[PDB]
Amino acid sequence: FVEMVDNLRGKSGQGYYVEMTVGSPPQTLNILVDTGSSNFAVGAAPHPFLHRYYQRQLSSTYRDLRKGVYVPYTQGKWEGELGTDLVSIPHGPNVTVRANIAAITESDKFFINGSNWEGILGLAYAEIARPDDSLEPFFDSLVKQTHVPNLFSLQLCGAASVGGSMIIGGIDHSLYTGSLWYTPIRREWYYEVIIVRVEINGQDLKMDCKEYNYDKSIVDSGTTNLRLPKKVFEAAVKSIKAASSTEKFPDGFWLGEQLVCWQAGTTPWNIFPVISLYLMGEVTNQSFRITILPQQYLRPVEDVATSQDDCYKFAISQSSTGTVMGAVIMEGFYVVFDRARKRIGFAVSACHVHDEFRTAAVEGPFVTLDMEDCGYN
Ligand SMILES: Nc1ncccc1NCc1cccc(-c2ccc3cc[nH]c3c2)c1
Repeated sequence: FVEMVDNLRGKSGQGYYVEMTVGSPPQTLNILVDTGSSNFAVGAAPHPFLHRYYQRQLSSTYRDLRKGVYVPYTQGKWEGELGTDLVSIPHGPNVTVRANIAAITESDKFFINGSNWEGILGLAYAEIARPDDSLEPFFDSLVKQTHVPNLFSLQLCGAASVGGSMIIGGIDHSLYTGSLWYTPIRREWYYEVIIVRVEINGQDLKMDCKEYNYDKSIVDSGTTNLRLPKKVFEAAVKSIKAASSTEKFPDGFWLGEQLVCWQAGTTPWNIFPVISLYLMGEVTNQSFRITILPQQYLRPVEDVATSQDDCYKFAISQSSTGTVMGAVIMEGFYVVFDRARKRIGFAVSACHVHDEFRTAAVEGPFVTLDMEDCGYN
């Protein structure tokens, strides 16, 4: 799958995108890769932030579905017109499929001024598709119409410009070290998993594990942060804060309201502890654990126009909707979305940022009892 290695690009904090073509003749677009949504939606009018947009009028193969979509979210939205057309991935499998496309005709706070992408590829399942679950997501159409195996894998690197690989239809062993360990996909809507234990340097919050997954935990390449429920977030930073004394810095920093700054290269990684999540394993009472470094959750902030220093944002935050294993998590690992077997694979990424000290790890088996009690119902 060397064809596909390095087929993702991005800017720090602006997500990862892949090149796609739509219509006949093919229109090239850059498309955000999003495992936390299930719509394929592309800019189709000259919004000023956009380099490119889908021009349905230039496509023999376009077909109007004569139905609209309206996708609200916090302080923004997009809406568009549904049709279908022929879609392909130049640096992906050598196939063309007819997929649903939401032609985005209006949006607020969706596209990013200065970004190099023009749409979004929702890689999650039908259940959370808009307007409803009869709108077949792209990957379901791909698997259904070709001989591409029902899985994909992501290696998100990054360290302005980020980069990565999306392997469609398989796994590439050059992208990771050691062994893949798999957690079950609890239900096919989001890529929902179950966290059964969290340790913040070697010490668990010793809280009810039902709290780590209230009301969801998910794997989501379209979120930057590790995002933890309040109740867990509280305990979480309470522990990282106390871990990171002999260090010294504010109160709003931890609430992601104010960035922290050191002088070029003076960042003390090591007063911050590693963070380990234990995921339900494939076998009864068996777990495994993934361990991320401060460099994963302390991410460089790009355009600090009022500074020329070494400034980071704390990449953890609270949620009403559950745990979100965003890019902070994913960038330390090769992640296999093994849809065929309803499970997600984690291995140490061949491209993650380590040092000669500590390193992102994937380790098991551990013995963990009553893991199924950690799921919220
Ligand atoms: N992945 C995801 N998680 C939670 C809510 C929505 C969601 N995806 C749909 C969505 C909606 C609005 C904005 C974005 C989005 C815009 C820009 C960027 C840059 C990096 N990631 C994003 C996500 C995604």
